[PDB]
Order: sequence, then structure tokens, then C-alpha cells
Amino acid sequence: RFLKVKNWETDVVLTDTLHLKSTLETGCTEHICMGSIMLPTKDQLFPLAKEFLDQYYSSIKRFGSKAHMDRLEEVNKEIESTSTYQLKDTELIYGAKHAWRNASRCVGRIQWSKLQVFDARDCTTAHGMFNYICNHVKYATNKGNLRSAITIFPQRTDGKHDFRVWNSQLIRYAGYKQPDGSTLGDPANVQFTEICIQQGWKAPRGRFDVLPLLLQANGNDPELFQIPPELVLEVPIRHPKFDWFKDLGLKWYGLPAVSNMLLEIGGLEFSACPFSGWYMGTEIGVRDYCDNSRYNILEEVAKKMDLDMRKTSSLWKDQALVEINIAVLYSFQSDKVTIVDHHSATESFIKHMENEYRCRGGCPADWVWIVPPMSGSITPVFHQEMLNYRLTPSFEYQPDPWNTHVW
Amino acid sequence: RFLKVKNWETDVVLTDTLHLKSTLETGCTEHICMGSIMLPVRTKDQLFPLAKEFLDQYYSSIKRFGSKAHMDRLEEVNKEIESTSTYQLKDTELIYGAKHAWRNASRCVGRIQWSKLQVFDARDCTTAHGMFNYICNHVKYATNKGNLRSAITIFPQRTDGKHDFRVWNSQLIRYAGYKQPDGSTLGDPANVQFTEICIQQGWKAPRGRFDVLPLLLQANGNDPELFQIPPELVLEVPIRHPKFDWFKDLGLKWYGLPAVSNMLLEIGGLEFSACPFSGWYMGTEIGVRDYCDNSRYNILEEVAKKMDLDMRKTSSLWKDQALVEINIAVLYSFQSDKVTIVDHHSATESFIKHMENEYRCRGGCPADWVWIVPPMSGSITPVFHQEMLNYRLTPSFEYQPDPWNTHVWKG
Ligand code: HEM
Ligand code: HEM
Ligand SMILES: Cc1cc(N)nc(C[C@H]2CNC[C@H]2OCCC/C=C/c2cccc(F)c2)c1
Ligand SMILES: Cc1cc(N)nc(C[C@H]2CNC[C@H]2OCCC/C=C/c2cccc(F)c2)c1
Ligand SMILES: C[C@H](O)[C@H](O)[C@H]1CNc2nc(N)[nH]c(=O)c2N1
Ligand SMILES: C[C@H](O)[C@H](O)[C@H]1CNc2nc(N)[nH]c(=O)c2N1
Ligand SMILES: [Zn+2]
Repeated sequence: RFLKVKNWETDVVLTDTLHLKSTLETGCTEHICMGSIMLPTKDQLFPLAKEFLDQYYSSIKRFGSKAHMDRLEEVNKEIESTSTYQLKDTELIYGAKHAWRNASRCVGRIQWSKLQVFDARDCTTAHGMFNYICNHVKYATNKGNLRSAITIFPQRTDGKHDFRVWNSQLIRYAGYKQPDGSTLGDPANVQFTEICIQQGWKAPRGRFDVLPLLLQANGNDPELFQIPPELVLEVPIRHPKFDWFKDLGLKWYGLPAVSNMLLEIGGLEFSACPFSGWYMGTEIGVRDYCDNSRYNILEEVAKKMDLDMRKTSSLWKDQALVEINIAVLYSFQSDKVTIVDHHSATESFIKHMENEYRCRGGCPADWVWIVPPMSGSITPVFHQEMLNYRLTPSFEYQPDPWNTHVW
Repeated sequence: RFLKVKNWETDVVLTDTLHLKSTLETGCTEHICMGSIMLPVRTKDQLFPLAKEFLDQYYSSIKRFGSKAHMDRLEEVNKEIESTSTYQLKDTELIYGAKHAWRNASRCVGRIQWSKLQVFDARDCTTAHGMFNYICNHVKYATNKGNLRSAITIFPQRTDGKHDFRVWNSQLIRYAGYKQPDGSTLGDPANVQFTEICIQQGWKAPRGRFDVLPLLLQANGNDPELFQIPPELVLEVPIRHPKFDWFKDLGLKWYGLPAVSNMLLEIGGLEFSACPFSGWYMGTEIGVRDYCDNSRYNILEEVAKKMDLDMRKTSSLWKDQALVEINIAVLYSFQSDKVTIVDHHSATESFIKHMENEYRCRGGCPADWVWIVPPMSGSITPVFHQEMLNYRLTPSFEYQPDPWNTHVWKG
């Protein structure tokens, strides 16, 4: 019932009790581990509300106080009456920070308590959503000195009036299917790049076209907006030693900003809640640039390096991979845009693990996601046992809105 | 029921029904996933059902389920259990069983090879000298002057738990580690404690960086005994780099034969506590883990120093750069000396093909993603993008506690 996690490099053992406050189900059983699968009423609401406010009042050292009991009744009153309730500003801020703190797949949670929360619950239209989003981008970008933030649109009501950002991230590059048969730009976004065009967007049809935002207020048809280019910080990619690297014509954006998730606080659902931090180098240089079904640039780079590409065992893919990732880090650093390498990030997360065990009784962690996609075993998280479980408040996946929207 | 796994690079979707034949526990529940946890005397009562499940599987595999021969063998095993408390496997059942423990090993990326396994039956063995002889023969057969062949040697099963056959070595061939008074280590740091056991048992330690450890062998629950493998039987490879001529001067070498000797083989409820098996290496086991863990040889600094990498900031990726050069060196050296090795690209590609064939012909393939994905360059190998189901089939290999923890010393 109390579970231990060992670090095999340091022999440090931590004891996990936080898992017993676990609520939702993992996907695993006693017979099958599902650890590597990407996606495994008034009556329901008050328990959920109570559980949250209980931890809220505990956090501000006021568990069992008049104020605690008072608010528990006010919320109970409001649910019995309206079928929902509203969070106090303070509860919203605490819930958002905690959803991040509970994200078992996020290596960057050492930062969880520095999060700027933008309350957009007063928003009513897509133009409104656009204004809120530009302001988030500008704030968070901070001319290259990136700052974490989330903007929270109005909560679900009857589920026929959802606020949704249709983009998967606030800033992403377009993908187009070519007659040719190959793909121009980012193949991840082909479908969406079409939906934008199937709605009037004028595609420059380049390798790196910043997608328009596609915004849905109150369950209405969504609308297109170009983000002002002066608000999209981008970095040209060059290598500190290979003069030819620049001629690849690669660039990436400075701000990672996930916009398709659902934030759950105290039973309430915030279906539009874009949030942003700063990149770990490998996200761009390993995944965005080198995945088979992403930009897939390994061959081109290997060639320019004149490596022996005739056999897998020359490790030419591995050599090219390192150089590409050196380029990404060097570039962002040179243009003074915040970035972290996987060494410093995983080291940070280990420190964060020790803090959460020391201070909260544990830290839910998903090893499959936490371990970087390159050089796994020379980063300390490789050797660290982790326990994965689901705590609330949380971020959750949700079906892409086009599959669902009533037009 | 039916479960789906998707490959997110290819969109290929596979259906698992084999997990319905799973018995043992994973360690996970609906409320916690223990997927990254490293380690998560029987009675007649429990034995005949376990015998029965196993023989139903053997007999279906040979298309004689329900045969007279199947039924007579059930009755025969039944009777042997009630009369003697245990039973003996026929040669054919033993072979089949050891192959399936390998087939079912969900942490093993090499399983495409599962059906080509040389089985050596050492169940007539009685003494530690007998074990030494059996192991030498295994090592010579498997080595095959560099053209590695997979093999397993199987010593008598557990009886009462007081008479166990054990190989005390974690692998048949490994290098000594020696803790020095100044707190530094000579040789392999993983093997310090075991080296100390060997020394106190009477081993005269050469005390260099690559001293092949003696075998410590326990027969029939008796105190274990020391033996030196004839050095002409221990194939080793000096490590050099195709472009870097200073690489050889680091003084590195490794052995060709990876041979796990500390696991337990369970077949139809029988427990074989000494069952050394061997295959051939994936280069990253040596180049990433053996040489580059901080708790192992830890050569990253020395290598990057010679490479003149910018070592002042991790963001130069000096570690990543050196790591790749060491792994190039390992594969180059083995290939140049004609010792079988596979790179992590070719081994993970073979595994996806094996895994898909297994879904098509068997209804599933249990696989542990934490173990299957290589410890460098993970996402450029096709396994990274492969959804996997982990579960426990028997026959199987299992961990067992190190025998210096449990053994009752006799003298
Ligand atoms: C401050 C710098 C941050 C770093 C370096 C970072 C790091 C990462 C990384 C590397 C991933 C893996 C993503 C992938 O591989 O596709 C990830 C996932 C995630 N992060 Fe962060 N993060 C940061 C800030 C944030 C913030 C501000 C939030 C929310 C407030 C957040 C919440 C999440 C969530 C929910 C996931 C998993 C999403 C999913 O399941 O697809 N992180 N994080
Ligand atoms: C033929 C070449 C083989 C290759 C390339 C190979 C590859 C590997 C690798 C890389 C590992 C993980 C090692 C680690 O990370 O420490 C492993 C684990 C394992 N393999 Fe193989 N393997 C081979 C043959 C075999 C054979 C012959 C058997 C037994 C019949 C076997 C059974 C196992 C088992 C039981 C594990 C898990 C060990 C543990 O949990 O500590 N493999 N395999
Ligand atoms: C706030 C933040 C900071 C950071 N450094 N990285 C991130 C993650 C961002 C940046 N890189 C990928 C993106 O993660 C989004 C999740 C990607 C997973 C793929 C995926 C998820 C669901 C369905 C599907 F088909 C694919 C977020
Ligand atoms: C038959 C076979 C073939 C092959 N290529 N590799 C292997 C695995 C071999 C070769 N390299 C590491 C070794 O695996 C050892 C397995 C045990 C895992 C290590 C381990 C487990 C618990 C605590 C600990 F400190 C270490 C076996
Ligand atoms: C199948 C597997 O679960 C999938 O490929 C995962 C593996 N680990 C990951 N880890 C991170 N950080 N991001 C990912 O997209 C993935 N993909
Ligand atoms: C804690 C974690 O489970 C442990 O370090 C695992 C991770 N994956 C591994 N994978 C392989 N192949 N070998 C290992 O020793 C490990 N170690
Ligand atoms: Zn699990």
C-alpha cells in the first residue's frame, strides 16, 4: 500500500503515499500493463467539488475552518440550484497550477508554481478568443525570455456550447499533400491545413507557413485569424560548425503552446485552455525534425556530412541526429530564445521528484514520456523508477472537434 | 475480448487475444501503473494444474491435443506427482519449454530468433565440477569462434529448495571490480560485491581493469566452488574506432558472449534455478550501458576529452557526441574481428517484423516498451512508435534472489 521507487544509479529510495489519493483509472490491470498506449450529473458534481475544495483549504492551512465550511455550503447551494458552480479566482489559479503539477507526462514540472493564469471566463466570441490568445502569445513570448502561462476560457455547460481552440498548438506549420506524392511542410498537420483552406485560408504553400488560428466560441462554427507575425518569434536553424547547415532552410517557432486539451478542476471542465512554457531541445531536433512522418530530414543532413549511409551500423542516423540537435540548441541560444537541453531538464525533474516526495508524499510520473527520445540512458531519469497514476486537477485529452461539431 | 495496439509512425493496428491466456500478475492495478519498476518448495496442490496447462500447450503445438498420447501423458504426470511430489519433463517438453520461455520474454528485443535455440540437457549433473564442465562446453559451442549460436544449459530442477543448483555469477563472463581505499573503483563497478565474494572464497585476483571472473558454482544445495574458464574459451574483442586512432589507446575491450546465468526458468510448474543462456550482443548493451553508465566504466569524459569537444556546457551535447562515437567503435570492432553483433537499428526493425508475425500467428506478443526501446536514439528506431502490451505467459524466465542472501553455509 505504501510503494517504493528506487533510482538504480544513486540507490536513493523514495516512498510514495500520494498514489492513495488517486482517483481516475490508469488503463492497466493485474493481468495487462498498458503503460505504452498513447490513449487508454448533479450527483457526480458535488463529490468532485468537495474533493477539490478540501485540498484547496488544506493548502492555505485552513482545513476545517469557518471559511472552509462556508464555501463548501455555498458551492453545495449553487449546484443544487444551477447544476454547476463558479470557481473563485484563487481556486482557479490553484487548480491550473495543480493540473500542471499533476501532469505525469511532463518533464518540466519543477516550474509548476510559476504559472501566469489568464482568466478569460468573461469571453463570448471568437474575436474575443483571438484577443485573449494574442495577449497570451505576447506575454509568454516576452521577446524571447519565455514565461509560462495558460488562458482559461468559459467552462462546459450542456456540452452544446463548448469553447474550443481547434489548433493542436497555438503556433504550428502548415502541411500540404502534393501531386508529386510527397508532402510539403509538416505532414502532422495535413488534415488541419486542409480544414483551414476548406474554410478560406490563403495558403502561401511554403515549407514553414504559420497556421491561422481556428477558434470556436459558444459552440458556434469556428473562424480564422492570422496571428500577427511580429508576435510569432521564430528561430533560423544554423550549426556552430557546419557552415552548410543554414542552406537547409530550417526554422522553428520559440513558443510551445498546447491548445487542444481539457482542463478539469473540481468536476468542472474547461475545454479551451491553451497553455505554454518553453521547449526542451529534443522536441524540435529529435521529434519535429527527424520522425519518419514529420520533417524527416535525416537523409539530407547525413549526405551533407558525407557519412557512410550504405549500412545501418555506421550509425549515420545517430551521428546526424546529434548534430541537428546541437544546431537547434545553438540557434535558440544565439537568438536569445529560452530553451533547455535534455540533460539539464531531466536533471531538473529528478530534483523536482525529490522535492515532491519530500513535501507532498510523491510525484506521478510516466517514464515512457519522461525519458528523452535521444540518449535516454545517459540522462538520470532513465535509471529512475517512476509510478504513474492520475490525480485531479488534471489536463486530459479530448476528441478533435471536427469529428464532433454540429455544423 | 480483444485489445488493439497502434503503430503511430505507420498507422498499423494489431489485435491481441493472447493476453487472455495470461496468469501471473503484472504489478499494475487500475489505480497505479508499475511499468517502470525494475523488479515488480511447492505443494502437490498447485502443481498438477500447472503441469496440465503446460502439457495442453505442448500437445496443441504438435497438433495432438486430445490424442491418446496426450491423455496417457497427463495420467502419467498426474501419478508421478501424487507418488513423488513432482515430475520429470521429457526431452521434447524441456526443449519446447525453454524455447517458449524465450518466446515469452517480454523484455527481449532478440526474440525473432526464439525457435533457433540449442538446448543442452544437464539434468544428470550432480556436482560443481560437473556444472563447470557443462558450462565450458556451452561457452565453446555458443562462441563457435565468433559465429555466435544461441544456447541454453539446464541443470536439475528445484526439489525442496534446500538442494538448489545455482550459478552465482550474474553472467558466465564478466569482469571483476575492485573498490580501492581512496573510494575509486578498478574494473567494472557493477561487479564489486561479487568480486569480493570470489576473493574471500579463494580467488587470487589479478587486479586489472578487465579480469574475467571465475565461475562460482553451487550443485545440490552445497557450498559453491570456484573455477576458472579456460582463457582460450573466452573470446574477447579489443575496441578501436574506424576514424579515431587514439581510441585503441584507451585500453578497452569486451567479451563476445553475453550469457545470463542468474534467472529461473519455469516450465509447467517446475523450477530450474540454474539455466544459463546466451545469444549475441546488441551494440548498445556494451557501448551505451556497459561503458557509459555513470555506475559502470563511465568513459564519456575520457572520450570527449580526446575528441576535443566543448565540455563546459551540457548544451554542446558533448555527452551525446561521445556516446555515438563509442558505439560506432564497438560495432566496428566486433565486425572487424568477425564476432556476431547487431546494431540497434537492425535489431529493432527485426523485432517489429517478429512482433507483427507473432500477432498474426499467435494472437499476440507480450513486450515491455521500457526495455525494448534502445538506450540511445530511441525515437529514430521503429519500436519507439510501437504501442505494446505487457503481460506474463508461461513458460517463463524470472528473477530470483541472489543466492548469497539465502544460502545456508555448511563448511
Ligand atoms: C516550462 C517549461 C516546460 C517544459 C520544458 C515542458 C516539457 C514537456 C515535454 C518535453 C513534454 C513532452 C511533449 C511531447 O513529447 O510531445 C511535455 C508534455 C506535457 N506538458 Fe510540459 N513542459 C513545460 C511547461 C508546461 C506547462 C506550462 C504546462 C501546463 C500548464 C505543461 C503541461 C504538460 C502536459 C499536460 C503534457 C502532456 C500532454 C500530452 O499528454 O500530450 N507543461 N512537457
Ligand atoms: C540472439 C540474440 C539476442 C539478442 C540480440 C537479445 C537482446 C536482448 C537485450 C538487448 C536485452 C536487454 C538487456 C539489458 O538491457 O540488460 C535482452 C533481455 C532478455 N533476453 Fe534477450 N537477446 C538475445 C537472445 C536471448 C536468448 C537466447 C534468451 C534466452 C533463451 C534471451 C532472453 C532474454 C531475457 C529473459 C531478457 C530479460 C532479462 C532481464 O529481465 O534482466 N535472449 N535481450
Ligand atoms: C507547454 C509545453 C511545453 C513544452 N516544452 N512542450 C510541450 C508539448 C508540445 C510541444 N511538442 C509536442 C507538443 O505536445 C503535444 C502532445 C503531442 C503528442 C502527440 C499526440 C497526442 C494525441 C493524439 C495524437 F494523434 C498525437 C508543451
Ligand atoms: C541472452 C542475452 C543476449 C543479449 N544480447 N543480451 C542479454 C542481456 C545481458 C547482456 N547485457 C546486460 C545483460 O542483461 C542483464 C540482465 C539483468 C539486468 C540488469 C540488472 C537488473 C537488476 C539490477 C541491476 F543492478 C542490474 C542476454
Ligand atoms: C507508443 C509510445 O507510447 C509512443 O510512441 C510515445 C512514446 N514516448 C513518447 N514520449 C514523448 N515525450 N512524446 C511522445 O509523443 C511519445 N510517444
Ligand atoms: C528504472 C528503469 O525501469 C530501469 O532503469 C530500466 C529502464 N529500461 C531498461 N531497458 C533495458 N533494456 N535494460 C535496462 O537495464 C533498463 N533499465
Ligand atoms: Zn501498467
